[PDB]
Amino acid sequence: SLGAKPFGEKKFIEIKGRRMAYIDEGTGDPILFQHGNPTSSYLWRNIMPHCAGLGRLIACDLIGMGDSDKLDPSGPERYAYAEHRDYLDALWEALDLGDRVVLVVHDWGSALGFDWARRHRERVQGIAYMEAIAMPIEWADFPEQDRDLFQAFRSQAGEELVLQDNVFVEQVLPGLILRPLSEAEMAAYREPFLAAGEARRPTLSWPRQIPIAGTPADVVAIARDYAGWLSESPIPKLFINAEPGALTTGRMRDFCRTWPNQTEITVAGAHFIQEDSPDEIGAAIAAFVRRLRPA
Ligand SMILES: [Cl-]
Ligand SMILES: [Cl-]
Ligand SMILES: [Mg+2]
Ligand SMILES: [Mg+2]
Ligand SMILES: [Mg+2]
Repeated sequence: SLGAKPFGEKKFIEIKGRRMAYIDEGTGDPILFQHGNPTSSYLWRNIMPHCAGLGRLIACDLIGMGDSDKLDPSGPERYAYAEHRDYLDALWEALDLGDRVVLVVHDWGSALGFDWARRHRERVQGIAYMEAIAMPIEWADFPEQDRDLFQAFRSQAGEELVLQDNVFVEQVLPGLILRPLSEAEMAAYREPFLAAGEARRPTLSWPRQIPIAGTPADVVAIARDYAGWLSESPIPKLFINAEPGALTTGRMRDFCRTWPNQTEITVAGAHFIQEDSPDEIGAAIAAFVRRLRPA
C-alpha cells in the first residue's frame, strides 16, 4: 500500500571512519534495494514489504545521503561517481551478502548497481531495473521538459540552484512524481538536506556525472562498458518500464528492449515511479524473486 512510515529502524556500520546507515530486516539470501538522486532507503519503503519472507531485505543509504554520515571536507570535487562506489563496495562487503544477490535499482543506483554486477557477475542472481542510466546518451535523447535545467545544473549556475535553493529536492523530485506527496513523506526526503551548503552537495554532484554528448568522459566509458556487457549477459532481468517515463524512453528504451533473458512490465510514472505505483512494482519484484528462488 502507500504510506509514510519507514520500513524499519536504521542499523549502523562503521566504514572508513564514517557511520553508514541501512535497513536490515528478516533472514535468508539478500534482496538489495539501491536508491539514486536525491533519495534514500525511504524510497523503497512500500515496495520492500512485498518481499517479506523471501530473503534478508536490505536498503543502504549512500554516503552523505539518508542517515549515513556526511563527508568533510566537501566541495565541487566531492561525491563523484567513483567516490560513491568506494564507500558502497565496502559497505556491501561488510554486510556479508554471499553469492545469490538480487539487485533492485533506480537512477544512479542503477549505474552503481550495473557496474557492481559487471564486476561480480557470479554473485548476481537477478537484476530488476527501472528508469535507469543504461547507456551514454545525446542531448537529443534527454527528456525535452528538463533539458535546459539539467544543462544549467552542469554549468556554473549549479551551486546557486542546489546548495542555496535546493532545487533538485524541492522541484525536480516532486515534478517527476505524478501524485502529490504528504508533508511526512516530503519531510523524510528533505531530512538529510535541511541544512544549506555542503550538506546538499551530493544532489548537485550527481547531475554533473550523467554521460551526455561524451562528457564527463570517465563516466561515459563506465556506462559504455556496462551497456555492452548487459546487452549480451544471460543473467535474468526484469525491466520495469514506465509511461510517460522520462530517462528510459526513445533510443535508450529501444536499446534496453534488445537485452537478453528479460521480462517487461509497464507501470504509471515519470521518473520516481516508486511513489506512483509501489504495489505494482513490488508485486512484480516478488514474482520475479519467487521464480528465482523456488520454494
Ligand atoms: Cl542526476
Ligand atoms: Cl570530460
Ligand atoms: Mg563516528
Ligand atoms: Mg543526519
Ligand atoms: Mg525522447
